[PDB]
Amino acid sequence: MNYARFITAASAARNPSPIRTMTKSMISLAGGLPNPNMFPFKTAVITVENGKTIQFGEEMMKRALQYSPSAGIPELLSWLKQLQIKLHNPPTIHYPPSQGQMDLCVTSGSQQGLCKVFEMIINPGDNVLLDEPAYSGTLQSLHPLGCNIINVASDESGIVPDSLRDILSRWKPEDAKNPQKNTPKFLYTVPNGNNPTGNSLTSERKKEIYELARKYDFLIIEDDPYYFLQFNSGRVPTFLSMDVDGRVIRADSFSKIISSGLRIGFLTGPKPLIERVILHIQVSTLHPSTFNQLMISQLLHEWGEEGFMAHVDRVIDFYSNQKDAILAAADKWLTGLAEWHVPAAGMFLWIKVKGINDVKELIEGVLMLPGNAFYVDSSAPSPYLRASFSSASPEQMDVAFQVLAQLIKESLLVP
Amino acid sequence: MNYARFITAASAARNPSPIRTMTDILSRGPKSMISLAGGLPNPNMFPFKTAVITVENGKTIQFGEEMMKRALQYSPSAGIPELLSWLKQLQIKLHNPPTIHYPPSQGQMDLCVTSGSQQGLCKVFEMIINPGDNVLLDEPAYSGTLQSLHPLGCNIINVASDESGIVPDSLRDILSRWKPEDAKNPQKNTPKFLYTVPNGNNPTGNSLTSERKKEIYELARKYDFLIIEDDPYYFLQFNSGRVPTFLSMDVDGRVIRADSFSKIISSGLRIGFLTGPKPLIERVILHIQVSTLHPSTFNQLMISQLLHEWGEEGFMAHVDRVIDFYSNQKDAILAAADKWLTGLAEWHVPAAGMFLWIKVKGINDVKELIEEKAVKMGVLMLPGNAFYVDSSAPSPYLRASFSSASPEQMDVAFQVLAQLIKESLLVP
Ligand SMILES: Cc1ncc(COP(=O)(O)O)c(CNc2cc3cc(Oc4ccccc4)ccc3n3c(=O)[nH]nc23)c1O
Ligand SMILES: Cc1ncc(COP(=O)(O)O)c(CNc2cc3cc(Oc4ccccc4)ccc3n3c(=O)[nH]nc23)c1O
Repeated sequence: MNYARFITAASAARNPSPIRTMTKSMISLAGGLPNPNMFPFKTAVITVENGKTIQFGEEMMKRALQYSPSAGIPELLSWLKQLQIKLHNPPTIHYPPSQGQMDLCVTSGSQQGLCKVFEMIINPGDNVLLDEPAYSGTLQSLHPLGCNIINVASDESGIVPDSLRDILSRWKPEDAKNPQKNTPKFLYTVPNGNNPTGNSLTSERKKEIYELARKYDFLIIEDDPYYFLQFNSGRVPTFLSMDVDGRVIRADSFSKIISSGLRIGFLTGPKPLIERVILHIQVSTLHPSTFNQLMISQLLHEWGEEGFMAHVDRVIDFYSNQKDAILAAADKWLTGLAEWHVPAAGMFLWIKVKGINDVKELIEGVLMLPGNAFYVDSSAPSPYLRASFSSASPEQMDVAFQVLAQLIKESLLVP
Repeated sequence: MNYARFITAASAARNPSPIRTMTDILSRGPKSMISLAGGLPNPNMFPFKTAVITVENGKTIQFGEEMMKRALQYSPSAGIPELLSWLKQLQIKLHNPPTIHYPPSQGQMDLCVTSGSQQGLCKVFEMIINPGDNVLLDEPAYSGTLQSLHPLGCNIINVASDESGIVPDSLRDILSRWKPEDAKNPQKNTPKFLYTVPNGNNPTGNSLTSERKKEIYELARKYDFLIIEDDPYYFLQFNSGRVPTFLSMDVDGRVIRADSFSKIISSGLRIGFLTGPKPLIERVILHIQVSTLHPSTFNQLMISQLLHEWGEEGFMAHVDRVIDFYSNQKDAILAAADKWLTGLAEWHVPAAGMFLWIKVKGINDVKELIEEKAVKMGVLMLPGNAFYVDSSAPSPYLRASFSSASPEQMDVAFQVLAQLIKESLLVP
């Protein structure tokens, strides 16, 4: 892999900090670390689910309130590496560092990793592959970068490989080696329960997508926050699991399973590219909150893999009942007025109103919002709406979908 | 003031999220933010339930059932409302900026919480710099800013400095290469901004005077350039009565000020704040929204509750306690420097912060002496090379930190320094 074609001139330029470096009877007058005996917070005790207790003693608190490495605290990084191995067993583990060895870093949410990755790759006028409708957060990130977003057709089983084949045919495999031909830099995808569709990719489709990424030499950006929210029996193999070449950048998030407000996520990918990301982070946020990482690592030490897997299962059990409750309310009132696909993962139900052309007109909420937001051209009319089942009660859903049905009936009465 | 002549095309392009949010107030009792769409994860799934944090010189902080659910959930990009209002009021009592009641487009004073003051600085640099732009700075400077500016392909023009910081006549001599009218002509390429650490500059420990700041501001109007006031050691000034800040004298709305809690409350919590004109602060909030989304909700609530219970009085008492320690540390480092380094080096007394900047009298390059000979001997310090744009050039200076070493750790270490200096002077 020639990683040089995926790193910008600005990203390449980045150098490591001269004081990082530096970091047993040493006298340190090097590092400008503030004195922790001056910090006002002294000890902490956080209660868990249930009777379980996390404790930050005198010294643990001093560590928590102080600076820490850019990539994350060592104990968190080692625990996460082991999880990635048991879940995905990537081919890249023992590869030489320059050949794309598997590396990890803790980010201030999964959004930070995605952002630094997009900024490392995109030069104004570069072609990027994506599937509409997409997560508004990535569209909002890509827009200022002045790149060309080429939409790939999708259905109930996510990205359609033949659409990607048809698109890619505008270039020749040999063109990737020629810089001035301008072949796609990457393909971005949410493989499980895409925001806003709730649709998931299959094993066969992923295999086919990977085969095209080798052929036309482009990276795969696996944004998988709903990986631990798959409804059906046995999780689908990830792009990272089949990454023989070291062309996959995977983003994981604790936001849907542990806490969204703590701002803790992780990026997995080849060492050359992960390095560039750590060097940018080193000049932005310096590192993710020491306190917030120690909170998760102490919880993880208490739970272990079993305790963590048992917790994911309790979260899946909650979202599965919510999904069933939104589907029942949808069946009761929307039948004859709308069409929808059963969500494979996540927290969203994507509704297509049968008659109407623009649904933004109809709403004029709570759990619903219009399709417009999930497109590059948000000014175009959309008959779709996104309903969230993460918080509404089964009876809150019934009441709301009953209001939807009447509004739909009103618009259909007028020519 | 045309703010647009300073920003990049990418910065302008940024839009707010289509998914609308806000703090409740109309419901239950405890206010927390809600999403008007909305895909907020269920907080009844989060494993952390309640929290109790002890405070030395304050009441014990407590996060109950509902407060914890708020803390573990998403929050606004600019910061939690209670922290933003408290910080705005502090900026008013400390700096009383002229820009407070100005129209928003005229550079009205605005604030935002960042994930450390480094994040604010970063987003600000990225907002302004286009490859080939001229920027004003004083060497030696904070390595973090140099490491930030280097990939941006901008031309760093060094301004001469002394014990009283930036020398206004050097800045006058530099600026003379253009005419005041040139700022209005895009193709003339006049400086976009001047970056400065006004109190206890990293690595010098030198501080700017009131008279010098006034003179610097007068030049920024004349040649129309912003002032980036990176002030983390503002609350670590060793002499009686703090010097007025650039923000305090900002009649035009040309000042972007960065503040940090790292040296006074906690560095590991990653909480800082940016103060400046609403048009430029918006651009910064909009970039943050696509990077980290917002600063940790938990970490903000912790500071907000401490600051609120303390009051400004409580806060000031704590900064006075902090300053007291570093001042004693500064005296110890100066004594150890007097004892061993006299005859071998020269230094200025630090006005603020945690660093002592030593110039070795004889030697030209302090690098192998500090990275090889000194580590072998068990003493850690930094060579001057790191604090320059051209880090490959030899440096006779070294930076010593007095933030943690004991008075006897200082004595032992400076005794090792003297022997190493004496060794190099023996060889021609
Ligand atoms: C596919 C995908 N990739 C990456 C990320 C980033 O995840 P991290 O790992 O960084 O946490 C997400 C998070 N998604 C949403 C966040 C969200 C946040 C909100 O609150 C704020 C607060 C401040 C600024 C903006 C939004 C209000 C509504 C929100 N929302 C929604 O309605 N659908 N999906 C979301 C994602 O879905
Ligand atoms: C003038 C000025 N302006 C803004 C900021 C940013 O302040 P905030 O973003 O925290 O508000 C600073 C921070 N200074 C230092 C940080 C520092 C951090 C370290 O720990 C890490 C950890 C991870 C990555 C990099 C460094 C190890 C040594 C460090 N160090 C040193 O030795 N001198 N000054 C520092 C500053 O001096």
